[PDB]
Amino acid sequence: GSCKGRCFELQEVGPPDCRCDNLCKSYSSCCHDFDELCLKTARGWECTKDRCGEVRNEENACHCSEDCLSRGDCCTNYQVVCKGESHWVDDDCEEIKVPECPAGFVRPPLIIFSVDGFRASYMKKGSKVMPNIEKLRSCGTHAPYMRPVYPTKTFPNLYTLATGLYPESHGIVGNSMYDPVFDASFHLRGREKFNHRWWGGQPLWITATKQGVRAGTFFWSVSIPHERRILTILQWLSLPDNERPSVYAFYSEQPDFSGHKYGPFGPEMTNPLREIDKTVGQLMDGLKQLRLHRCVNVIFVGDHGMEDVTCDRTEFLSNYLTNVDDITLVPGTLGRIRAKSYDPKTIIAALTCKKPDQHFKPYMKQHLPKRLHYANNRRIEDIHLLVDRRWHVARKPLDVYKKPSGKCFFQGDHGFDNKVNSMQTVFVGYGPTFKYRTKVPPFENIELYNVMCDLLGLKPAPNNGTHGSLNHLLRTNTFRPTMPDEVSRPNYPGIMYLQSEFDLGCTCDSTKERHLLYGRPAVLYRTSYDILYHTDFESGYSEIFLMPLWTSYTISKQAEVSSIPEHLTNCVRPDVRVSPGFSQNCLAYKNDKQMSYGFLFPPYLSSSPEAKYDAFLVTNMVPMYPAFKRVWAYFQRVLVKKYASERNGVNVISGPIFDYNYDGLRDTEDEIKQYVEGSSIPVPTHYYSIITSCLDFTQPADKCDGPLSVSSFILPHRPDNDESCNSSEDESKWVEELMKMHTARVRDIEHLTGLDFYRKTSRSYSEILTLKTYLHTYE
Ligand SMILES: *[C@@H]1O[C@H](CO)[C@@H](O[C@@H]2O[C@H](CO)[C@@H](O[C@@H]3O[C@H](CO[C@H]4O[C@H](CO[C@H]5O[C@H](CO)[C@@H](O)[C@H](O)[C@@H]5O)[C@@H](O)[C@H](O)[C@@H]4O)[C@@H](O)[C@H](O)[C@@H]3O)[C@H](O)[C@H]2NC(C)=O)[C@H](O)[C@H]1NC(C)=O
Ligand SMILES: CN(c1nc(-c2ccc(F)cc2)cs1)c1c(CCCNC(=O)c2ccc3[nH]c(=O)oc3c2)nc2ccc(C3CCN(S(C)(=O)=O)CC3)nn12
Ligand SMILES: [Ca+2]
Ligand SMILES: [Zn+2]
Ligand SMILES: [Zn+2]
Repeated sequence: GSCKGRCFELQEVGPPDCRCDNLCKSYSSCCHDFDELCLKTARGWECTKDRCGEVRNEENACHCSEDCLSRGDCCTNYQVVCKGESHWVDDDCEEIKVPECPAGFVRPPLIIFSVDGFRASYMKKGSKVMPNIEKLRSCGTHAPYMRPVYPTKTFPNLYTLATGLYPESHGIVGNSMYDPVFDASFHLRGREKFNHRWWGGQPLWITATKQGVRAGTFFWSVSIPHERRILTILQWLSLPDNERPSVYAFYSEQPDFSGHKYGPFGPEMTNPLREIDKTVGQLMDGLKQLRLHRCVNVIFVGDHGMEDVTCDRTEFLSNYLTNVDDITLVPGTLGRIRAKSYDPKTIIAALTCKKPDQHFKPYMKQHLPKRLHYANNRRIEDIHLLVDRRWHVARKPLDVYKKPSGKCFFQGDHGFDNKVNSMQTVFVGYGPTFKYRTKVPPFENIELYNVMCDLLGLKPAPNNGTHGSLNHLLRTNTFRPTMPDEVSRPNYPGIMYLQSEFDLGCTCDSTKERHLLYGRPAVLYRTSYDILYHTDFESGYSEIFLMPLWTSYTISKQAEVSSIPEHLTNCVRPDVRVSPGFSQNCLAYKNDKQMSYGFLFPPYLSSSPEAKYDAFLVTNMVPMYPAFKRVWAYFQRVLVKKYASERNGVNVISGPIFDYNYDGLRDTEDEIKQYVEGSSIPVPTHYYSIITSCLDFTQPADKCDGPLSVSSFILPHRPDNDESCNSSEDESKWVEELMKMHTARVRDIEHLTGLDFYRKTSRSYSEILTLKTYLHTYE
């Protein structure tokens, strides 16, 4: 068989027929004439003045004979060089107010141009280096940066872009992985990447296909040059409407490859950036030549950035563990440890706060910051090392390969925590469905799959994006988000019980408007809970979990911090609105030698000696380890008031999270694995707070007319502070840094609590969704 008239065919052939498709050279074979017919290289990829009107030679990679338009095989710059047309980049931008597409185009095509290792800061280079990219950016919709997923590696991020899912959900949790159910390893080298068993979720090309939208093959054999890929995309675009794809992908391994070699700031980086820009120019000139340049939506997107990393900055596990022969380490900009064929508790202890400058931190995966969403997959090893930016971790010195000079082969790497600035990457949308010359706030790459679906008129598969949160990127929104329905209505108990009906072993001697600024959270699961009002705070008290799901209070800029009278030490009061049978009891805490308790509304911030008594109600009490109380006390005593001063008032919503199975979702009763001893009082795995104020800080938090400003955290409820290497010191030296490490989105808290916040504002729901997906990152 021949490839004549079949080069890079889209439709599937059977095993027996010889292949002519994008991947036929990858661990496979093509028709014998595939190279001759489909991989022409003669005379390169650019028309020159001397080639214009050349006699046609069928060996040429592309053609500059005048028949090339009718044959569909011009070089992308043919009309520029030979017919006096301008390069696309030399045309001033004009708003694409409507798609300018041929008849038979049911929708604008989507072309996804992904670049590997493209730091957000490279856009600083400007038209000097990247004129085509600069035009897309300045004339289209762009963000200052896009946040990748952790780990900030290629395959996890590419497949996240494709599926809208966290790595833990789509299954590509690294560039290297071991799956203990397969008992098999995944690597980038070799053929495992082609085995479908690794890839979960539903990538865009499958979503497209299943809904009758035709996809261009997203994948190319490594031997097929970039320029051939661009020409193929353009040729596919000229197919008749019954064969033409609506979505296309081009991927470049640059600037990542050069980034590793020369580091992100090396003078050698200019050249690769120029070459990427040339490739964009080829695509745009090609589209213009097809008159599709005001028809197609283009996304220019990176998977991650690039950090300065040299092998002199390597931590070795063998400086911490005497026996390293019994462990397998996935090394580099992150660490994952498992047994080679060993005790995890011993390993963690041996790796914890051992050296003053220690450039990694060990974790059990369930204790990693929840914002990373990196635990709920069997391919993620229990033991994880978060590596400091600019560093590597390795097993022993001999695993590092140095030149004779001592210098290493690499000066850049990536993979670090996705909060790190050097890991941030790029997003640009250009075309009729994107806004014109519009800057949008930074966002997470998990959100893009929904956008790409909307651009193609596809119903997205279930994913971790928040559908509607990027509506502000698009001219026209086919999807309009709706606020979810409240599932459980609250009770509003009055005074129902006598003091004397309580045997809890405890001893002691406008609310809405000012404390719930954005409406009551909605409970989106089936349960029984009560709204409890007080002078200084409001709560939604769970009769199932015997504590608030949420506690809401406002602290003005002028609010005063007080201390507890000695007599109120150990004070807990029964709540006459809540049944003894649905209350905590103090005996459980007395008998649980490991467990103490804290309060969601702090007595410290009571508005009067009288009101302070409300804070000591059993319904405001939550189980807290002594170690964690050090964190919580400092947050409540010092930080809340600091934030109120700095932000001109703050509204605080705090509560427990239960995630014993570390899936990032609210546990049901049955999934709770720890209770206060001898009681039905469940122990939170985490405690959250959402801190809201006016974006315009000249306005107080309770009188805000415009956009809101939020910061949130999900603190691990740990019986120790081993995570914080300075925790032997005053809380002023370490608690706030701990909190910043555990920063979160409101959305993260919503998943973990089954609550919906901000249901009553003066803001559009679309805008609220962006607020909920916002992540305040620090350091
Ligand atoms: C991020 O977004 C994902 C996708 O929406 C969320 O994951 C889903 O979580 C729900 C609720 O827990 C799951 O729903 C259940 O689905 C049952 C149907 O079976 C389907 O399960 C397979 C599992 O998916 C893969 O992903 C996990 C990830 O760890 C792998 O371990 C698995 O091996 C799979 O490869 C599906 O692929 C398949 O279609 C099955 O039909 C149903 O019977 C239950 O009643 C329940 O509804 C759902 O399975 C999850 N889907 C995916 C793709 O993971 C995830 O919670 C979100 N995370 C956060 C933090 O919000
Ligand atoms: C994952 N992947 C690709 N993804 C896209 C993509 C994703 C989203 C989107 F919106 C548009 C396109 C295109 S190709 C992919 C790749 C590319 C990897 C090449 N680069 C490297 O090897 C690389 C680069 C930099 C690195 N830095 C570093 O440390 O390591 C690096 C490596 N190659 C492949 C091969 C196979 C596949 C699978 C094929 C099967 N399908 S499925 C089951 O859906 O049919 C899944 C994907 N993807 N792939
Ligand atoms: Ca859970
Ligand atoms: Zn990459
Ligand atoms: Zn790389």
